[PDB]
Amino acid sequence: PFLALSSPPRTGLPVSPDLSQPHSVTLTCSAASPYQWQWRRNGTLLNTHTRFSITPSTTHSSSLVISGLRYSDAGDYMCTVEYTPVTGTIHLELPLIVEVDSSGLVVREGSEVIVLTCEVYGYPRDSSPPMWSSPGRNLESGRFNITPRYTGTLSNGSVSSSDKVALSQLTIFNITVADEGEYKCSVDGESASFRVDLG
Ligand SMILES: *[C@@H]1O[C@H](CO[C@@H]2O[C@@H](C)[C@@H](O)[C@@H](O)[C@@H]2O)[C@@H](O[C@@H]2O[C@H](CO)[C@@H](O[C@@H]3O[C@H](CO[C@H]4O[C@H](CO)[C@@H](O)[C@H](O)[C@@H]4O)[C@@H](O)[C@H](O[C@H]4O[C@H](CO)[C@@H](O)[C@H](O)[C@@H]4O)[C@@H]3O)[C@H](O)[C@H]2NC(C)=O)[C@H](O)[C@H]1NC(C)=O
Ligand SMILES: *[C@@H]1O[C@H](CO)[C@@H](O)[C@H](O)[C@H]1NC(C)=O
Repeated sequence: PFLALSSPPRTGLPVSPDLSQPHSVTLTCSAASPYQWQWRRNGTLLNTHTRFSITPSTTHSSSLVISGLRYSDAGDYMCTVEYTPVTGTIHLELPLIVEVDSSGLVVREGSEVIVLTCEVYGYPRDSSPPMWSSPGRNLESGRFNITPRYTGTLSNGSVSSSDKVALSQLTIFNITVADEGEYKCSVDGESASFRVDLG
């Protein structure tokens, strides 16, 4: 009887865990019909892990659960079924997403200010500190204040989209039309922007 896989679908597209619950991911491979399963990461056999747990079904399907997900866990995870063996490949990629949020116009001691917060979620890498930039604009001027937000090491874990971590804050003082434009925060090789517009 020919052995085939009904899941996961045959694809080379990247696969990412849902960032609302990014601490764990379950990868399941199932046979088309009613087995022994082997799991590999880049062709290397995965018991000894304690964050990679493999559980068979009550044998037509096998599931690999990765707990304590961190950015370094990204790789090609393959499930091989046998009674020619059939192998399915999951290209598990772990994104880092930057988000720049604005407080809007805020009055501080009679002066209007705007506070932009650089937030991240997903799987931080701790490879590049947050950096603020703005085209045609010197952010080292007196009208701007940059306040880093010192957080714990995030590269060993994950950050849920429901609980975003603020990394830095840029405050613009005495808002005028000349302050309009894009403000970008770049973290860990990723970036996000917010456009200040008084219109
Ligand atoms: C096992 O093999 C894995 C695959 O290896 C690749 O394929 C083989 C055939 C070889 O050619 C090998 O050289 C290839 O790398 C391998 O996993 C791969 O690791 C690389 C490097 O870590 C990953 O590249 C990075 O991926 C992340 C994640 O992308 C997602 O998130 C971003 C947003 O954050 C989205 O935009 C994407 O669409 C994805 O949703 C990227 O963020 C990252 O980009 C940043 O870094 C690069 C390089 O520094 C910069 O140029 C960019 O501008 C960004 O700053 C990289 O693209 C690759 O995704 C990953 N492939 C997988 C998991 O399939 C793994 O390392 C090998 N070893 C082990 C032990 O697993
Ligand atoms: C904003 O305007 C107030 C009032 O004129 C002034 O006291 C304050 O120093 C100004 N802020 C900056 C950053 O120049």
